[PDB]
Amino acid sequence: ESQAFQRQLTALIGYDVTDVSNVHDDELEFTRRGLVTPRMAEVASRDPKLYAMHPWVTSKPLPEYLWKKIANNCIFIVIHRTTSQTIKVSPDDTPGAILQDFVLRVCGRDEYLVGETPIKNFQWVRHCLKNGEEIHVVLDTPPDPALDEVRKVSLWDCDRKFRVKIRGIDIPVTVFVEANIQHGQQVLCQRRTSPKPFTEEVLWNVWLEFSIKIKDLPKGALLNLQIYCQLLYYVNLLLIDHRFLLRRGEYVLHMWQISFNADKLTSATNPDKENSMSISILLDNYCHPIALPKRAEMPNQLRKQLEAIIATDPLNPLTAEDKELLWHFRYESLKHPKAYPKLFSSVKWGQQEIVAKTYQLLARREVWDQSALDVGLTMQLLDCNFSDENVRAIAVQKLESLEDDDVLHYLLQLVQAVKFEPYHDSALARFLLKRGLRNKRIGHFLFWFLRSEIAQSRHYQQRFAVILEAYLRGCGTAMLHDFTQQVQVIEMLQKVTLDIKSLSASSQVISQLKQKLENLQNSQLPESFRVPYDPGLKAGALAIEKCKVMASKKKPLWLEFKCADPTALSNETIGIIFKHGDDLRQDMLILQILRIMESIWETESLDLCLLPYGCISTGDKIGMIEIVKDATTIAKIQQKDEVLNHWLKEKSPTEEKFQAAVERFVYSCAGYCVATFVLGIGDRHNDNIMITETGNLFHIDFGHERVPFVLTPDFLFVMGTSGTSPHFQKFQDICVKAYLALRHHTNLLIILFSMMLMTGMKEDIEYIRDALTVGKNEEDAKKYFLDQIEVCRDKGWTVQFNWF
Ligand SMILES: C[C@@H](c1nc(-c2cnc(N)c(-n3nnc4ccccc43)n2)nn1C)N1CCOCC1
Repeated sequence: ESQAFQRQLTALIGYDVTDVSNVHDDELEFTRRGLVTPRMAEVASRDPKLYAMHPWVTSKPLPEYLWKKIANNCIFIVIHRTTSQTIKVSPDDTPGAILQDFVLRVCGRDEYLVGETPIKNFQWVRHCLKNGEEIHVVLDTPPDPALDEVRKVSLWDCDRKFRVKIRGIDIPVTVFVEANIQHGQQVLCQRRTSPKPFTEEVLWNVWLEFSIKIKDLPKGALLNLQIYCQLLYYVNLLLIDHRFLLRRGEYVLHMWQISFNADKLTSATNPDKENSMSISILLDNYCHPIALPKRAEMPNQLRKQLEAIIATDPLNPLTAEDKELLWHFRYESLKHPKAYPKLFSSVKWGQQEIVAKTYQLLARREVWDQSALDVGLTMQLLDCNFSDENVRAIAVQKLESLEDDDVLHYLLQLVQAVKFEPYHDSALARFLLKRGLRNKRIGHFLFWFLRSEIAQSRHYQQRFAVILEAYLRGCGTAMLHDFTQQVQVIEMLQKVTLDIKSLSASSQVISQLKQKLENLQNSQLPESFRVPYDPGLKAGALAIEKCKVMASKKKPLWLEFKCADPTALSNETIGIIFKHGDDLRQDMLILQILRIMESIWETESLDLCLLPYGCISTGDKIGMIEIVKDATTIAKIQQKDEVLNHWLKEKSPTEEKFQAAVERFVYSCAGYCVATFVLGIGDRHNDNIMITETGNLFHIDFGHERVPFVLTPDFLFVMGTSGTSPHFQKFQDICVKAYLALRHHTNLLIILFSMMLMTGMKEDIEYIRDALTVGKNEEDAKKYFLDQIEVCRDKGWTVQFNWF
C-alpha cells in the first residue's frame, strides 16, 4: 500500500531493516531513528544545483610533471553541439567565465565542468593532460534538480563487584567458557569456568564474580564470551547499552565458529539459529534502573624519554614504564598531537576515576583542534585499539576538514573502520552519511562498499544495512533509479557466470554463452546501466558477438558493452570481467592503497604511471574487474629474454611511440616494484603481471626461496645491461625517489596495512615496518632498496620456473 518504499529499499540493500528475527535489543531500530537528523541536516543543507552536477574537483596544486604539459601557458578545449569549435584558455579560468542558463558536460559521460573553481582544479582535465588526451565537452542544458526530489540511580553509586551467571551452552550438531571484559583489544579482567565434559549441552549454573566494580565499567565495554577446548566459538555483549543503561536479564546468544581479526569484536549474534552454538547467561537483577552518568614543569632527561616514545612508529609496543610516563605527564603529552594514540593507549579504562581525568583532559582541546590534519594520526584513533567514543570523535572531527577528493581516497578504509565501532550509531558512521549525501560520487561508491560487505559478511551486515538504508533515504529519486538498474544487471550476470563454471573443468561452451546471453538482452534487460567502478560511464547493450569465457581454471566472463551515450567521441566498447573463486574484497583494498600511493607521489611531484583498474566486489566469492584495453600478460608474450622488447616494437608503429613506450615502461615498472615490496605482495607468478600496447606494466589477480619483487631479465633487456644503462640508471633513480616518498608517510601506510590485514584477510603486520625500514636514516634506505633490486637480478629466472 502506502509503504511502497521499503521493499524497494530492501532488495537494493540485499537485507531487511524491519526484520527483528535476530536482535535481542532495539539498538538497530534506535540507530535507524537516530540517523534521521543528520540525514535531514545534510539533505536540507546541500545546494540542489551543485549536487545534481556533482563536479569532481580538487584544491591541490597542479604538479610539476603536469606543468610541463601545458601549452605555452595556454590550454585547448573543444565545445560541441554535428558542429564543433576550439577555444584557447588560461589555466585559471572559470566554466561560467569561459562560457561568454546553459552548462558544460564532458562528452560521453555523466560528468560536468561547473562551479567556481579553476579548470586546472578539475579531475577530468588533469586526467586528459596526464594521458595527452583532448578535452571534449558538449553544450547541454543543466539536468533538472527536481529529478533529485527526496521522498518522505547512578552507575557510580554501585560499589559491588560486577557479576555474570553462566547457565550453560548448547549445540545441536575438554570444553570451558572464557569470560573476558574488554575495552578495544585490551582485556580488563578475566574469569573462567571449570573444565567440563564434551556433551552437546553442558550447564555450569554458576555465578561468576569479576574483580571490576560496577562503577568502573566504561562505556562500550564488551562482555566477550569465548569457548576453548582450542578456540572454536565466540560471542560479544555490550555491557552498556545505547541508552547508557547497564544491561540486565537473561540472554541466549548464538555463536560464530573459528576457522587478530575484526570479526572477533562484533556485537552481532549469529542468525543461523539451527546450527550454531549458543550460551545462556544471567545479569544481576535489580528493580530500579542503573544509568551511567556524563602544573609544575618537566625535568629534561624525562622529556627526552617522552620525546623518544612519542617519536616511535604505531606498531612499537609501549612498556608499562612508557605508559606510566605518558600518563603522569599527560598535560605536556597533550602538547604533541602525535602523542595522542600512545597517550590514550596509556589510560586504564577499567578505572572510573582515571577515565574522568581523561575526559576533563580532552576538554583542553586547544592544540589538537589547532593542529594541521594528519590522516595517518587520525586513522590510528579509529582502529581496534580505541573503544572510547570521545577519543574516536576527536578523530572524526579532524576528518570533517577533508575535501570530497580525499574522502574518496579513504572511503573504503573508513567504511571498513566502522567494524571497529562498538555502537551501531557512531560519529564515524554518521560522518560517512553526511559526506555521502553531500556528493553523488562518494554516495555511489559508499553504496557499493557497503553492499559488498552486506552480501558477504554475517558479522556486520546488520550494522552496514541500517547505514545503507540511511543513505538511500536521502540520495534522491535519480540515484535510487540508477542503483536499481545496476543491481538488476549484476544480479543477472553472476548467475550466468556460475551456471557456466559448472559446465567445465573449450569451444563447445563458447557458443553456449552467446545463446544464454541473447534471451537476457531481450527479456529482462535494462538497455542502459551505470558502470559500478566508473559511474561517469553509462553502459548500453552487450556486444554479444564480442563476449567469451576465459582460459583460466576459475571461469570468468569476458564481456563487452556498447556505450549508451551517443555523444561519446569513440566507438570503442566497455569491457568487464565477471569472476568467481577469488575474494574481490582483498583486490579492492590493495587497488585502493595503490591509489593512495599515487596521491602520495603527487605531493612530491612524482608520477609512477600505475594502472589501478576498477574493481567492485558484489557478492559472495564473486564480482567485477575493469578491462584494460590493449593489454597482455607477460607469460603470453613468452609463449626468453629478447622477446619482450620485440613485442613492444611490433605494437609501436613509429619510433616516437616506441620511445614513449619505453619511457612509460620504466616509470610503471619502477612504481609497481616499490608498491609491491612495501605491501609484501612482491613475489608473483608471471601470469599475474600485465603490460599495455604502449608500455604500461600492471599487476593483477590479488589472491595471496622468494624474490622481494618481480624484476626480471626480459624487463632488464628492455632497460639494457646483462646480469648500467641510461634507462637502468633512471629506473634506479626513480625507484629511490619513489621509495623515500613513501617513507615520509611511514605512519600512514603502517596503519592502513594494519587495517587492511584485520578487515580484509602481530608478526603479520610487523612486515611493513621492516619493508619501510623504520628507524634508519635516509642514506641506509637507498642502500637497503638497491640491494633488493640486485637480488632480483642475481636470481634471474629462478622462481619463475619453480612454479610447475
Ligand atoms: C584475455 C586476455 C586479456 N586479459 C585482459 C585484461 C584486461 N584488463 C584486466 N584488468 C585484466 N585482468 N585484470 N585482472 C584480471 C584477473 C584475471 C584475468 C584477467 C585480469 N585482463 N585483456 N586481455 C586482452 N589475456 C591476453 C593475454 O593472455 C591471457 C588472456
